[PDB]
Amino acid sequence: GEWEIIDIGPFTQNLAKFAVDEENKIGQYGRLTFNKVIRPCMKKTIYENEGFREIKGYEYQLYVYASDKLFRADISEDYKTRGRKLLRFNGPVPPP
Repeated sequence: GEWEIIDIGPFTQNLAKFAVDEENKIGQYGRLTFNKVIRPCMKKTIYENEGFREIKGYEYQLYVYASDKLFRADISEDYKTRGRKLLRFNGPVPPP
């Protein structure tokens, strides 16, 4: 329910590589290789209680160049398990 912009350093690079790896498993456009993550990187924090504040998890929304094409990837991350899932991977999209 709450959003912020985060940096595009190693953490974000790694998330984008995760997205590329997960997309390559479903392979609905051949096999891709990670080039770069670009700004902006959005991080949504999902809370138990619009009001109350235990964090349930997150979503990251990234712009990722892979095999020279620009994609929008959304990744969920569960707060308790720390487990991540590729939610969607759409593109080519225009540059933000």
